[PDB]
Amino acid sequence: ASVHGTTYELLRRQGIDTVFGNPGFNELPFLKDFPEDFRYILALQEACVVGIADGYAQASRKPAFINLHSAAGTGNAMGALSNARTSHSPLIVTAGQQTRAMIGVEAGETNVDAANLPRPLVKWSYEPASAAEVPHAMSRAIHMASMAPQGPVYLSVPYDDWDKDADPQSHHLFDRHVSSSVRLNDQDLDILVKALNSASNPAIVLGPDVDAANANADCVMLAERLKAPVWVAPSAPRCPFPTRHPCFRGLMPAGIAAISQLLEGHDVVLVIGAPVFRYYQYDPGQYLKPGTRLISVTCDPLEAARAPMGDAIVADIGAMASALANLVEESSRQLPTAAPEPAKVDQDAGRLHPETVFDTLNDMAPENAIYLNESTSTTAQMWQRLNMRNPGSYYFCAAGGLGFALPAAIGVQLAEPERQVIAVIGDGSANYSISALWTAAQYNIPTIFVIMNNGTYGMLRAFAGLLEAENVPGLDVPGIDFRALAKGYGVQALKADNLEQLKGSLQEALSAKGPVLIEVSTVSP
Ligand SMILES: Cc1ncc(C[n+]2csc(CCOP(=O)(O)OP(=O)(O)O)c2C)c(N)n1
Ligand SMILES: [Mg+2]
Repeated sequence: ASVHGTTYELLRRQGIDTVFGNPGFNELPFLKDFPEDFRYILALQEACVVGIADGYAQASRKPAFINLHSAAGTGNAMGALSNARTSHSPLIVTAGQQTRAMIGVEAGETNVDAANLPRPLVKWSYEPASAAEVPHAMSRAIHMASMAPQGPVYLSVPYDDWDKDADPQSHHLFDRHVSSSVRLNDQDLDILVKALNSASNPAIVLGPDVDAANANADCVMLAERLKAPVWVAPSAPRCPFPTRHPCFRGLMPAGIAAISQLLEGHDVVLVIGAPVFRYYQYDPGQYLKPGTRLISVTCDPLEAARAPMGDAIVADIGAMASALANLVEESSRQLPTAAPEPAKVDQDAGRLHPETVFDTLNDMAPENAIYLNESTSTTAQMWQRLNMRNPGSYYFCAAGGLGFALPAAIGVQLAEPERQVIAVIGDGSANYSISALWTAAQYNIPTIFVIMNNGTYGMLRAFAGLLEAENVPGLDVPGIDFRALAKGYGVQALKADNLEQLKGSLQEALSAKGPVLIEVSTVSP
């Protein structure tokens, strides 16, 4: 009968059993009487709350539910919501509002013009006009988050609403099923399949929505049937393909001219689940060389509209990948040759080269490990050196916003308790969401954090070189003791100053029953 009771019934009926949150005054009437079939995951700062929720939703491929405090709690999470937008993460962000009777006077903790604060990062944002409509607004939020293209949504709820009577008609919300598992009509799909079958030198480019859809295995069958090389689209937030499969060609360069040069000679380039393209450095040139046609399958109208070249189909990635994989003819061409083994770099018995750490991780980690990357200057080496053969094995801040991997690795590990999660994070990136470590300690979530400590924002110094930007301040972060910080939050703390210490401490961390942070001294660039 109460809005509180009806809303938790709607959540449980829609598959939700976990609330990620940091509490406040406005949220106490929502969180009180907390149901025994739900669990509450506390984090100490809201960027950490949302990052944990985000990794959990991406790994579990289902929506995550979040409860923050009013404007200041929502505002603390806006960086994390920037990443969630670009990863298409289905996050239901709720926040408590002041009692309806004092919103106009703007009492303390009032979220002023609340629906505008999340924008423009969310796909829907709303504050209900009455308590009895809160379950309906929750239902809208749940489905807006889950419908393709998935993404974060925001709901602001005045705290006096929870005790009020819910609309009796709200029960019709509980079991609603909304599908967007759609694909191109048969006639046009046959034209596309005919164009793929008849390409003499096709190429495939895969983006994060493939891994989100668990379309990986169908994309493998597609690449094998067309005998086609496979790249992952630049600035990759996820891994959509086994990285040691013979077709895999790794991470594309993030420049306009670099990409059209690599494409040159491929007559049909099929892009699935990816923006066209997430360029980074400005590398002006031709978008495509003559003789290359590009076709993009995307779950997101905005991606289809913003591409500067190619044709596009707006459809569900799982349904389209499955349909294409089963319809294309087996080409008589020879399968592409696997990329060469990465080489061992020179390693003396002191500070570690990043290449060495990736090679050791690849040797020792389980074959179904899950990795997260926030070591920004070593991303290329990481993609070359980690054999990720299974789906959901890689996460990287989708919008480039640091502060994702440390909390996200906790959420992934929570969602996949049978797969060892290993977050490789630079010493600069580690600080943005450092307090997330406490959640791993308190809930005994056994994520492994590998801190790559070279004392500087290495990626920025390299980019500065690219931009001929000299005498830039703020690029060095000396004087951080990551073992002490780990201890501060109750997380076991190891160090690795050479290769033998690295091997030993990783093997310890694998066997450890709790979370473990390993501080690795890496070479300064
Ligand atoms: C929230 C946020 N603030 C700042 C940046 C800019 N940024 C991009 S890479 C980087 C350096 C990260 O340093 P570290 O994690 O130590 O790795 P390294 O580059 O040395 O491998 C910074 C500050 C960003 N992307 N996001
Ligand atoms: Mg660094």
